[PDB]
Amino acid sequence: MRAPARLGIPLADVDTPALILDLDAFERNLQTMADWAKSKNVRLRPHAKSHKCPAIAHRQMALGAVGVCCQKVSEAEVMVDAGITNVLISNEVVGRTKLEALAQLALRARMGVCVDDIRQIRDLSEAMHAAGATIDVLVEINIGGNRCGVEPGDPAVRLGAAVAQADGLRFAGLQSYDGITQHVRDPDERKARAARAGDVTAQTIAALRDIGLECETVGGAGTGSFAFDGMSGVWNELQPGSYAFMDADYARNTPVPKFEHAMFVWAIVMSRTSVGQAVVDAGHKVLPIDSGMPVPFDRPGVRYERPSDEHGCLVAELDSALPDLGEKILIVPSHVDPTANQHDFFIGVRGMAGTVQEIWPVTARGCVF
Amino acid sequence: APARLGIPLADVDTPALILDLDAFERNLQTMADWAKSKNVRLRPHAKSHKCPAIAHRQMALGAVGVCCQKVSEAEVMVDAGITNVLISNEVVGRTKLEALAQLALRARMGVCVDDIRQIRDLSEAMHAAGATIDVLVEINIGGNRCGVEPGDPAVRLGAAVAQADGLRFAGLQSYDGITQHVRDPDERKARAARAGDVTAQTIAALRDIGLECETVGGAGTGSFAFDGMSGVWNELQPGSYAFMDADYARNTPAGGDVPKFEHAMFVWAIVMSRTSVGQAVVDAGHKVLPIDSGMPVPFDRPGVRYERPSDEHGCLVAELDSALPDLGEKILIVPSHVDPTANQHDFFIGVRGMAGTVQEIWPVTARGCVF
Repeated sequence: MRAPARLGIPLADVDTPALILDLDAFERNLQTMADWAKSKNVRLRPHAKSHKCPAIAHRQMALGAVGVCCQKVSEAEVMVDAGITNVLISNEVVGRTKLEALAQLALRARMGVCVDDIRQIRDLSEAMHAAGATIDVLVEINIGGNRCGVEPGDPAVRLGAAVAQADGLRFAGLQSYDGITQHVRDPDERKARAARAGDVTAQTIAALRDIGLECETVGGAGTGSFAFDGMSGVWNELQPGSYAFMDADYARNTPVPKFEHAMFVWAIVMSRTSVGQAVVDAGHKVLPIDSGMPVPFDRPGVRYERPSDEHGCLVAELDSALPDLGEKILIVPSHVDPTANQHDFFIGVRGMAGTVQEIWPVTARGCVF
Repeated sequence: APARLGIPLADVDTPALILDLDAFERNLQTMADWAKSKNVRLRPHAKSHKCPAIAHRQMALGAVGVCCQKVSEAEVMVDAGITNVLISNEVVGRTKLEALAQLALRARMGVCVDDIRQIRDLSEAMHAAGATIDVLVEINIGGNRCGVEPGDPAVRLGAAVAQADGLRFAGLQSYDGITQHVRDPDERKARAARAGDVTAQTIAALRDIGLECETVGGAGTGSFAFDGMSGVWNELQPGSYAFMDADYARNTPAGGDVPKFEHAMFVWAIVMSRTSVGQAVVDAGHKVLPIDSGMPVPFDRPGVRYERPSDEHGCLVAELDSALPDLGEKILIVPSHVDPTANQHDFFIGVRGMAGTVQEIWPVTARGCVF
């Protein structure tokens, strides 16, 4: 898979569409976050689902992250293979081969996984037993996401018991994350919903303490809740992922530290037929639209709309705001995570307040198993 | 790759991209037979699968070539030996045109233009490499994306192509993506007839300056029967027809003169959380089932919907718990949209006897080809 850049060339010669990382903004975002974590004596475990890029995992580990999160065994394999020593699979795993593969991972790095069912505890036990390996296990409670996780309270307690009492499974604490909280616009709404999850998570921590189980890790938090979760004295290992790059969806939140746009799709105008519209070579195959529309970076009046597989329409009231034929433009993605998954490389660029100084493979793209 | 030849579907890893080889072959045969029956050429779109193996079966049933949206897609199809390839799109950027020039030397290539500048730069690149390319002039018929206005502006670009070196004027690209998912079939055919008329006027006004259209390219899975029988289009470009998705399943079907296609493409997913009653969570989220076109639909399993996807999770919901599959059971999901779905997987898992065991594993070799 050939990259659309070489070290040293300016931005203007990077082929399109590419995934651009403003290395200056990116490193300030990483620094901003790592400092704030330490300043509240909570651990940092950045989500690698955001970027699927070992280079960036390494950059996060250099600023004192305890490890990274992954969603799937194959992501964790890739991160381990690149010398990431501490990986939490912030998710449940079900399937004979996935668990067998997960054991083999436990032998070669400090692995974590989550469980929300006794059935998973059982199957995770035997697999680590057969391979003679041990894995830290979180119990995942459903605090409002209504995705995975057992009801908070007694149901989490019993699973916590089953994890301590089962072979190869060291009970390591709770996973407690609500995707819905992360993008609540008003920050009193966002704090209040975070505070309520905190109370529910505190009750489960307390009910486990009553049967002689401490929580080494109270895991969770996203880019929208980490500040309240970090401050609650309930969570101690924050898992934000979007914070390093930012997207248009997070831009809509009202704000605790602030993050800079550091991830962009770089697109050429390839049709300019009428006034009031320019079409770029970046459509929803490189700018997924699960979270509304991407936004042209620092170019007011100009919106991106009506994308196809391989086209985006730039539209504005003022003809010269839109780029002409042959001109390239930076586009803010609508959602960091699915956008990283649509590119084989991050093109790291310095000077953008620009020249290519890094080419990092998105090695984890395709690790869905 | 999540499978091996000989294993049953049950043992395939999740989430996987399953091709029902039986329904797929029926879809290819139906479309191939129909284009022959209406005396039009078929140039199936490869943007839909990015899978050279599928392109070969299309060529094998008498396709004149394939369509690609990007030069790097075209490059992949040529290296696998599909040697007649139209870029149903404009191309801008010296680097892309130089690579296109090098493709032209080794295959019957085509590209579209809507601007004198693309004509300028494409001639120069084709000249420099000593190659030739067939060029379609693209007209906006309702898409409101690329292409110039019908009639005179097309005529002008036609004239420029003839004049320019390495550029053979090959005719018109006339396609509207909105037309394909107009739900009412009478509404759909009327939209395609209005596009027929304005495309016919552009053909006649090009005839008045000594320019014939060898190709009148266009049509999708929604419009190909109307466009094909119009006597205006002669090279249909459907792509989704071989696979099918939930978006096309929502189209109210037209009469017996328009052929039907079966679901042949699915996402194979395991329930990896079954915590509550009336919900099961699978390991196929929107990173393997894109939702640009709306919600994927669990295959032939009524009362069960797929909703509220994250990255790596989908929620199956039912009002009757027993209808849902249980923890560790695997399920087939029809994608909402063929094209971006294919782009989220590295392999098609061909599976025979689903009406099943694995017989083919076809790499999605054009994934990544965006340049």
